[PDB]
Amino acid sequence: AMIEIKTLTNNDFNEYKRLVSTVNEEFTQDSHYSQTMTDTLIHDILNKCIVFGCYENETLIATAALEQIREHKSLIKYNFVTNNDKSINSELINFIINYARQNNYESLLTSIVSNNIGAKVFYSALGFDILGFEKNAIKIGNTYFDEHWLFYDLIN
Repeated sequence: AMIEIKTLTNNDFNEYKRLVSTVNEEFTQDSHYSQTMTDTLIHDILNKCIVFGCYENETLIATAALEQIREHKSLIKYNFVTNNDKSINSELINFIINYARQNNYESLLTSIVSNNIGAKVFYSALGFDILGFEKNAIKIGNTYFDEHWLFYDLIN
């Protein structure tokens, strides 16, 4: 597949919202329970949070956001990928690792629902290591999930 990775802005709202509502499942969350992307939320991330989109020709096929928590930490969030395609997502997360290294970030963290071994193996293969395990780390609708936290060492 032939993809361009673009920075998304407010002007991509329509397309972003179409992708995330159509994909529905976030790559690190559950196949049935994934957090919903409200209009306010979408606006807020597109308007420190940088959002990336993978395009094939005219079509937005995948996205992830790098959110800086303000000292600072950076988290990968809102990763929706058509068909959970790991070739596409590996190109996207490898890009995020380089973007972060270039902008002098210290680390990248990601959270994965605890029985999502597909996503954990995918991230391990990209060089992320286990940080830990948090109980009730995320609430999706009215349903809590435990999560693994992983990190990528950008210092070394």
